[PDB]
Amino acid sequence: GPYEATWESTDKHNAAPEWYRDAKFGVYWHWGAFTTAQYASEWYPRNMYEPDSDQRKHHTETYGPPEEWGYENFIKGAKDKKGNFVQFKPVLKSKGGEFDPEAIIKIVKGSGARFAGPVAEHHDGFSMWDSKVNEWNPVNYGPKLDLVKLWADLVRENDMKLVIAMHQAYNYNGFFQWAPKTNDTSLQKLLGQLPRDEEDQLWFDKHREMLDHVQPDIIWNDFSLDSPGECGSFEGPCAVDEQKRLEFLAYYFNRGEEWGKEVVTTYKHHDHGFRNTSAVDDWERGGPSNLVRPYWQTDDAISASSWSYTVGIKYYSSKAMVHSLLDRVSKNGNMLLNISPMANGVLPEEQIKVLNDIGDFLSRYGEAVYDTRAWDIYGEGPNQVEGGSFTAPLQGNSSDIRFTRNKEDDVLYVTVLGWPEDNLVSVKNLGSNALVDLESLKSVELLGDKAGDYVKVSEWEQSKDALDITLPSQPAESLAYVLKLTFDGGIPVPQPERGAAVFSKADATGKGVALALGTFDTVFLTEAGLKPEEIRSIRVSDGTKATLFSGFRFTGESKELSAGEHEVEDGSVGSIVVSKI
Ligand SMILES: *[C@@H]1O[C@H](CO)[C@@H](O[C@@H]2O[C@H](CO)[C@@H](O[C@@H]3O[C@H](CO)[C@@H](O)[C@H](O[C@H]4O[C@H](CO)[C@@H](O)[C@H](O)[C@@H]4O[C@H]4O[C@H](CO)[C@@H](O)[C@H](O)[C@@H]4O[C@H]4O[C@H](CO)[C@@H](O)[C@H](O)[C@@H]4O)[C@@H]3O)[C@H](O)[C@H]2NC(C)=O)[C@H](O)[C@H]1NC(C)=O
Ligand SMILES: *[C@@H]1O[C@H](CO)[C@@H](O[C@@H]2O[C@H](CO)[C@@H](O[C@@H]3O[C@H](CO)[C@@H](O)[C@H](O[C@H]4O[C@H](CO)[C@@H](O)[C@H](O)[C@@H]4O[C@H]4O[C@H](CO)[C@@H](O)[C@H](O)[C@@H]4O[C@H]4O[C@H](CO)[C@@H](O)[C@H](O)[C@@H]4O)[C@@H]3O)[C@H](O)[C@H]2NC(C)=O)[C@H](O)[C@H]1NC(C)=O
Ligand SMILES: *[C@@H]1O[C@H](CO)[C@@H](O)[C@H](O)[C@H]1NC(C)=O
Ligand SMILES: *[C@@H]1O[C@H](CO)[C@@H](O)[C@H](O)[C@H]1NC(C)=O
Ligand code: NA
Repeated sequence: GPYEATWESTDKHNAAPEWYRDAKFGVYWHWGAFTTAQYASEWYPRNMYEPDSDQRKHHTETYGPPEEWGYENFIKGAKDKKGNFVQFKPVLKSKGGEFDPEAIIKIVKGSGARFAGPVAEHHDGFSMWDSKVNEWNPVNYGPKLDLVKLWADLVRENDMKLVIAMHQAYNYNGFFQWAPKTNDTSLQKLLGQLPRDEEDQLWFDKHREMLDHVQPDIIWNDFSLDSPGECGSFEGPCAVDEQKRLEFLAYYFNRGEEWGKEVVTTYKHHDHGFRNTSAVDDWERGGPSNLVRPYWQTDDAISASSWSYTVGIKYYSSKAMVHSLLDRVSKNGNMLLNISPMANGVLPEEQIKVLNDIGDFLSRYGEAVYDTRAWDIYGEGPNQVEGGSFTAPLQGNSSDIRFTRNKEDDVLYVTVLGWPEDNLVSVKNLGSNALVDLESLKSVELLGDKAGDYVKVSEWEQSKDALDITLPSQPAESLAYVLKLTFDGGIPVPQPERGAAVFSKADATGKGVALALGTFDTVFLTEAGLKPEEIRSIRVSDGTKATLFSGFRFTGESKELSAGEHEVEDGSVGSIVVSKI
């Protein structure tokens, strides 16, 4: 294909294709030999060896000292201290067992997921497809099933895009740092003890083999691609060889061309291993506090404590999952949710209930989520996420709004995260302090009990503070409620209380983009709908200043502008910093 293994070549790949931006919600699952112990977390293979750890204590009490009863015994099978045979060995329901992958995929489809798939290989050295490059796989050992192909075929049967998650970099960058050294070269491959050049080649070879095997639409990657400092006390670069990373990107993007598919690869947003030119940034167990461009995603888990099933595990509420989805989508991201089957392949009913509830929401209110795009302001209200990876899911109430809009940019969806007891929704960013003219607001509708049904909202007034909307009769109960505001000729450009707005015409009219406090480079402004060379005026809010830069990303000649309206020379702006005074 046309891609070469260089940054410059692979940069030209379209990172986030339109189907992926339309999709919004996906589901994957950490299920593998690391689940076998059903203890602590998916890091059990690492921590069972850790000096003085609870996991080591548990392991020693249950199986044996890890120096004798090593991690590989979960894959190959061994008796525990009470004589019970232990092995990762799911058995299909069609064979009399408890593993029903078809039922799990139907549950996932029912949740509203538009992409789905397995962790194909975590940090633990176990490839879960029929692998020639890695003998540590579930066709050779355990269930004698190509689990990744089974999942992939079922995802395609059920008309979802296929995501495959790969975490095989940390395998040799410290995950197994406390495992005994071995001279068994097969066992070295499991435990990440091969020579580093061989491990770097194996990282690529695993990707190549997997992606030719199941042709994924998205390849999700974990950290240690190039994340120095993130691999704890292990002495190493916490990285994959740069050449092998580039070979992966070129190989996958070339296969995408060959297959006639727009493919996606993701990586952890703090990791430096790929570039946000051609790969999508993934925020782990969290997401930004602000609207971020370019398009990004969250991957979060149904449990706070683990990605993989453990005995006694507790789960987030449906409310937290739906409100968090709305938050990410409003901020220009997708949300990929991890679920956690037990070692025997059963999906616990508490998890099924969460997925069912998400699906009830999306099947009713999907118009406000699927196929939408972020507005320029993501939302309003007192309940907000902290921002960053490893932060708490959102749980909001009737005081909170999240915005989305249609592709035609003349419908604004106002999603309220609870039913207002006062029967009032006040939208601050559509009030007159926001300098919003509502002459073009043609209709306000409440989305009803099933998709495509609307209840007319007849009473509203625009105050200084807000567009004050009086609600019709409460529809069937739901985790959030959606107002649909339809405009003649496009949604108005709001003036943030603190922030700015930029325009394509010289007099603060025309195409516009509202900006919060923050830093907005050429990529941001372009994706928001206004190439910076087309900016011809800016309105800076009270208590705010804006600094215009000629450069792409806060370099070059700069000019500071205080509160008020200002004309801007065509082709003079590349990026903008909006700051509180
Ligand atoms: C005190 O404060 C000062 C000022 O803030 C601190 O200085 C900063 O220190 C940084 C860390 O040393 C330094 O960043 C480095 O800059 C060099 C030159 O620009 C850059 O090459 C470095 O990037 C490499 O290393 C990082 C890990 O730090 C990797 O994440 C990265 O991928 C790069 O790895 C490549 O080079 C390595 C050799 O250095 C190879 O081992 C590695 O395999 C990889 O090689 C591949 O890629 C190459 C291209 O990247 C390619 O040529 C090669 O063939 C392979 O394909 C890193 O960014 C800052 O520049 C520096 N800042 C200033 C202003 O001086 C200082 O740390 C503070 N002190 C303390 C104690 O904290
Ligand atoms: C996609 O990946 C790419 C590639 O990795 C990412 O690009 C990187 O983006 C970085 C963040 O923008 C950028 O760093 C910036 O580079 C400029 C140019 O060297 C530098 O001036 C920036 O430093 C300022 O900003 C940082 C915060 O980002 C501050 O910590 C720092 O003290 C500097 O602050 C000053 O400027 C800011 C404006 O940027 C002000 O907000 C701040 O208050 C302060 O203002 C004073 O100085 C101003 C003059 O500079 C003046 O106007 C003002 O009045 C004050 O006197 C920062 O280091 C990287 O260069 C860039 N890398 C590449 C290779 O392009 C990109 O972010 C990724 N995209 C996403 C979405 O993550
Ligand atoms: C592993 O091989 C090295 C190299 O021959 C040798 O020095 C070491 O003793 C071997 N390890 C064990 C446990 O015998
Ligand atoms: C919603 O949450 C906000 C912030 O905690 C709180 O001030 C408000 O009273 C809550 N609304 C209801 C109806 O509980
Ligand atoms: Na690109």
